[PDB]
Amino acid sequence: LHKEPGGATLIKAIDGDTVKLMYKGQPMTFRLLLVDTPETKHPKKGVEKYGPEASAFTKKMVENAKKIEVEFDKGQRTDKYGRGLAYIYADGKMVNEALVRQGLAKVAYVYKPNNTHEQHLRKSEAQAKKEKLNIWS
Ligand SMILES: Cc1cn([C@H]2C[C@H](OP(=O)(O)O)[C@@H](COP(=O)(O)O)O2)c(=O)[nH]c1=O
Ligand SMILES: [Ca+2]
Repeated sequence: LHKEPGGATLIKAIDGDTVKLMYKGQPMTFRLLLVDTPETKHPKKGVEKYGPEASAFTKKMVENAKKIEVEFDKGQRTDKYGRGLAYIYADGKMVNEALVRQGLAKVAYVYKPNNTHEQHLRKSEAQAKKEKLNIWS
């Protein structure tokens, strides 16, 4: 994979795994690859436990970053909702992994070929589960 040249700027973090960014001068909604943070918006699931916590975590991490970078995987770059599918980095730390390492997201929606960081993220999930962190508490 390679990060896209430069970085994006934050417009609005919507919840733990979805953020709107100004990416190449276009406002874009991005959904984080290979993770799921708990739901806070859609009424069918309601506000899931650790949903508020995952949102605050993502928001702080992207708001305090000097540099936000976007890395696409090898397959499709947008999902069926028109959301960009990427690994997002806040000063070179992957948000997707940070969330999983905190037990604030589960590794989910693994669709080949978009699975380059799947084993890295599953190792972080394993560590959060053996530490009983948050979702795994
Ligand atoms: C992360 C990811 C989600 N999605 C879809 C799967 C789910 O579709 P359905 O809504 O039809 O269940 C939804 C999960 O996103 P949310 O967690 O934002 O709801 O987004 C993809 O299509 N590809 C991806 O790589
Ligand atoms: Ca989610």
